Amino acid sequence: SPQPLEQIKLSESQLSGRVGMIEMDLASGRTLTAWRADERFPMVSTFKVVLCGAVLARVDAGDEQLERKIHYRQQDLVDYSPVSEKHLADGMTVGELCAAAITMSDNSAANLLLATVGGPAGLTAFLRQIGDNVTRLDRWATELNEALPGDARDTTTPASMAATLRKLLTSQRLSARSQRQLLQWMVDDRVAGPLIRSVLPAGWFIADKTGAGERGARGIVALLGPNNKAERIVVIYLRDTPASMAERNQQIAGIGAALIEHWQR
Ligand SMILES: OC[C@H]1O[C@H](O[C@H]2[C@H](O)[C@@H](O)[C@H](OCCCCCCC3CCCCC3)O[C@@H]2CO)[C@H](O)[C@@H](O)[C@@H]1O
Ligand SMILES: *C(=O)/C=C/N[C@@H](C(=O)O)C(C)(C)S(=O)O
Repeated sequence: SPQPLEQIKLSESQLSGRVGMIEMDLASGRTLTAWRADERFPMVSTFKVVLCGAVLARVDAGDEQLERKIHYRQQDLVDYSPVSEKHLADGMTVGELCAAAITMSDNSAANLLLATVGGPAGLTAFLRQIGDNVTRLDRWATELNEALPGDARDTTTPASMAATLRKLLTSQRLSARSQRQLLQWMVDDRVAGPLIRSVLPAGWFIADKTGAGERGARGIVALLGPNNKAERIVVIYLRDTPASMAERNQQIAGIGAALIEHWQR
């Protein structure tokens, strides 16, 4: 594989769409690679990680408990609720909702959690509170994946998302236990995690949250590193490409391969 930056360019050429990418040291925030890092991209399902960071902040403040059981109705359910559709009778704890939202990308679980933090506006306010003046959530799960060209709703930038994830995972804005919980949920992703491990060389650590939307929108926020360590945060978004999901996945994997083959930078 070619150098990271060259592979990223090759990916845009082949997809006919824009790619946004940031590679950052998790411990220090050192930016290694940046491509269209200040450009907007639909967050799609990657917003679920930031959502649970806001939830954990509420738990830390004593305004929420991961144990608290939330009971909901069938009418509350939206498209793709693999886990939540199974608990109409017994409900789900806030913590379970976050696990389902992040590890299974359960949309109703995400909406239920979104309500607890004040909806899209409330989550955006939380982002503003931790210093992210760019990322914005405007709509609820399902609608936020529309990805209309030139539409600023429900977007982030690679640089903003990377910095925000770093703040949630390591800045001690969240308690030690909460930081550990947010990390574990990403480590436990069932949608892409197992697959990514099956193609990663031995020794490489992976934690992640993926997303997809209209007009080719695709995204992944991840922690990656050799020696089984979460050394770097890697955020990649794709937008406005007519490519098949398979090829968009292949291109993202290709950028990953370039990182792996040329890690020491
Ligand atoms: O020299 C380094 C490595 O080169 C190859 O590894 C390949 C691997 O066989 C292939 O499956 C993967 O594809 C990339 C799979 C990446 C999956 C997604 C990664 C995510 C993580 C962070 C966010 C975006 C992408 O590339 C590597 C590097 O060439 C060899 O097979 C391996 O034995 C060797 O140790
Ligand atoms: C998160 O990225 C979810 C993506 N797609 C879903 C959505 O809420 O828009 C569906 C329902 C379209 S499906 O899960 O892809």
